[PDB]
Amino acid sequence: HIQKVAIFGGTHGNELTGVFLVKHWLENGAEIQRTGLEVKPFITNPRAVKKCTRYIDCDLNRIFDLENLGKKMSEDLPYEVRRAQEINHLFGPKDSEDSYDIIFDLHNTTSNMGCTLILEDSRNNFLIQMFHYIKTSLAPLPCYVYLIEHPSLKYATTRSIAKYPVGIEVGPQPQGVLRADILDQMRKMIKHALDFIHHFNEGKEFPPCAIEVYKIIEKVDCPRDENGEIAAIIHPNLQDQDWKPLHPGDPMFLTLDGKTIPLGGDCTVYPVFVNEAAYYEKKEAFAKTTKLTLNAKSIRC
Amino acid sequence: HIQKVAIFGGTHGNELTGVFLVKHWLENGAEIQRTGLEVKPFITNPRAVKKCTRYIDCDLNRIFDLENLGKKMSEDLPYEVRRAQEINHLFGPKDSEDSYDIIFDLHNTTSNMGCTLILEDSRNNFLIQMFHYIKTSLAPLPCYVYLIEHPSLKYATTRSIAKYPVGIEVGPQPQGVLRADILDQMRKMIKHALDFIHHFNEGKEFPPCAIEVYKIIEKVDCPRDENGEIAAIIHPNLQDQDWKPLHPGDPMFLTLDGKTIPLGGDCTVYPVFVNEAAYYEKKEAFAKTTKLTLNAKSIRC
Ligand SMILES: CP(=O)(O)N[C@@H](CC(=O)O)C(=O)O
Ligand SMILES: CP(=O)(O)N[C@@H](CC(=O)O)C(=O)O
Ligand SMILES: [Zn+2]
Ligand SMILES: [Zn+2]
Repeated sequence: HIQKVAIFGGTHGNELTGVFLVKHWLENGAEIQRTGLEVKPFITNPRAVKKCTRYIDCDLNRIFDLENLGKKMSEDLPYEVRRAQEINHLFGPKDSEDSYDIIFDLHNTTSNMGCTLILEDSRNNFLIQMFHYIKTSLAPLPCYVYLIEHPSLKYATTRSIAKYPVGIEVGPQPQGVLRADILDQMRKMIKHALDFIHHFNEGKEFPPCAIEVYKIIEKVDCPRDENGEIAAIIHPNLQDQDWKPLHPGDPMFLTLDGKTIPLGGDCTVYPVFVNEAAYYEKKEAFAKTTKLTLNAKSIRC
Repeated sequence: HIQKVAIFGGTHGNELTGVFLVKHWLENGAEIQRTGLEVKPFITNPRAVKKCTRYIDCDLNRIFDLENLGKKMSEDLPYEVRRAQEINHLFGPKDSEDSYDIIFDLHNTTSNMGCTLILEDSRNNFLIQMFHYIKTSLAPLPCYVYLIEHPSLKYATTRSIAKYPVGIEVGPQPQGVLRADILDQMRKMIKHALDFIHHFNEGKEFPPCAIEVYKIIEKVDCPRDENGEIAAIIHPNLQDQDWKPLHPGDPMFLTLDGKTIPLGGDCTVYPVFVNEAAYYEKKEAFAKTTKLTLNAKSIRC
């Protein structure tokens, strides 16, 4: 019932856990094969990987949409646009029924997020169930679900080609660096994800379940100069405390002088992607989330 | 007696602690001024800083030597070569008596080295004394001295222009990221360094002293493919254990299949710059050092 599965690595070329795993699995997929399940590992941005850079012309993971995927194939096209098409053709088309069933996009963050799963749809019982299985399997190792469903802030990811897109994000890891513990953590996330798909194709019935997710609400920039240069930094107490609750009282930023700037607003939030290297460019110091619980109905077949 | 002092930041454009401190100090040097001491903060690689990249055409901190500094000023010269000259003219010439007395070059590492001082000369009583002062001042906060003196492996640093070159290195920090705790640690290293120069120019007498240093002996690459691609990774037990002793028995690398590769050789070593992002390009997984004690004679002004 689920037949076509891919694992993407190297969507960003300087996030090496995915690149390294995939390169190995292309030479020996044993670890990712399951009986009755054919899984294809793939390097999405081979050129950014070669320059150990994040992208060449633009962020690949933001352009899998109509505006871009419908463009006439040319050679004056940004590399990543030319490439998003090549990928849509191989694992899609997006929104077609010939699309791959499931795509896992592998990712790293400099933030201290631990094992993270990214959910694009708050009503996909199938994914919710997958995520619950992985969570439960990993325990007591924590695992967190970032829900990026938003009327305007949902971006068009590489993995959104599939009917079931899955983001796998593990941190903290500096860009351009290959840590062993981070690699082990990612592997295990995948083992349990594939294990769940097998169990499902073997007709196992899953009761209802609830999981905690963190829902995007707003992205915060750091204080800036009169000239638009960085004017404070992530307060020591906020640094590395991804996922933990931050109340309106508490410290957010720190100047050199160094006055503390506190949260404000009227409600507790849960920060994610705190001090992510790649978001300095995007003017995002961190993202605010509300914690909530989602339910899945049972599923089978 | 010491008059001309500089602080370099942004030698590598993606190491932001230095860039940030310097940019601020150019607008208000109060923190780095001392009575009778005029100290100049400077951005060494302004262009790499703008691209938040490490270098543009080549590593700036390896070319302050005759081969490069004697090249005819042209415009077909790598940016960094063109720039090393501009810098030699402003704070040197290297090997002249008009050179600045002291240059501090600020740096960041993805390795877990904490506060680090880099010594280019094992006989410079003046530096040894400085370093001893900083070490003892910082305590119990650790501080380590990396001695790069070698017949062939001493590289020609930006700071080597001065009579007294000083490398200030603080980790771990991902590239392109501004951590607050790392910034505090660097500031304090500088406060105590300037404090020591003041004390010296005020005629304070310093008795003899001993300090421990870690001396470069050999740089190690990671195991490679038949095609020269990375084949193992820093073993979990070696990761993050910069400075601590590694015996010939102990694990060094780890393959994807779980196979451990151990140290070998015949003597204990002390690894430094373990899993430094910037040394993937240079084929250096980490550097082996022998621990040594150095002595300074007393000094006065
Ligand atoms: C810090 P990252 O590059 O792993 N973040 C992705 C988020 C994702 O994978 O959905 C992005 O910027 O598009
Ligand atoms: C990790 P880094 O690039 O700050 N290390 C310096 C070391 C130094 O300052 O001597 C270098 O590669 O030249
Ligand atoms: Zn990413
Ligand atoms: Zn550096």
